[PDB]
Amino acid sequence: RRRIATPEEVRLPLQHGWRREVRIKKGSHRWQGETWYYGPCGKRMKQFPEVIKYLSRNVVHSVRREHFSFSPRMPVGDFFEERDTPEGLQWVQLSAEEIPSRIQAITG
Amino acid sequence: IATPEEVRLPLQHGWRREVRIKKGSHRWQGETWYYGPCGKRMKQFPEVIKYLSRNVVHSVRREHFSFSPRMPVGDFFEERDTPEGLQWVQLSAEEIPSRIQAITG
DNA sequence: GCCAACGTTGGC
DNA sequence: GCCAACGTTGGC
Repeated sequence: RRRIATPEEVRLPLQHGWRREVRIKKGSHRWQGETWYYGPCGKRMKQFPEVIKYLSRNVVHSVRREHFSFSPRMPVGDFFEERDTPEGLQWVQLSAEEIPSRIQAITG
Repeated sequence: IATPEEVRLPLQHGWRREVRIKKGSHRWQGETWYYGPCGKRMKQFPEVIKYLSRNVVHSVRREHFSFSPRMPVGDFFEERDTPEGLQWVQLSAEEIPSRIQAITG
């Protein structure tokens, strides 16, 4: 077990072909965020053990297990939220200005 | 044909575009992927048509999509074969024109 | 942690 | 229509 990851560490894989997304939607009871990673090959990964397996099956360069966080409250990568309207459910990408209020909204 | 400005329009409405370049049986070739705002990966134009028909009609139309890997919009990746194995790398803005030329042709 | 069985998807 | 590739579930 190690110290908490810094925002600069969580940004590191995004300089080596990875993408990080946070997706916010209304659950059974409340709003909640989930974090996805995309590997450089385009593989979608939704769970930390999946990232561990991927790193083990690929060449070890600068990206390691300590540069990954599945926290939707870490402001790294693209943020999206599922907005319901009479017209229907619509996913919308958040602006840099909007992200802080959403992170606060899903912090207990 | 679509203009770069047209192909950029969905990217202002939560879509993502990627071009992926790899060695085929005979030559280097490119393919285009889109991600919808909901995170759905779409590799074929007819899948985008189906997706648009199933969703609210606003600014984004079929004419805003290009599956041409020669269209310089979105992020570019390339599969390199090395002794350590196949490795995908994201291309820099500097590298992309040379790779588009290499798959034109 | 890994792997078999099985369900789903996408594209020919 | 099929079936390779991908995702899910449950076994030790």
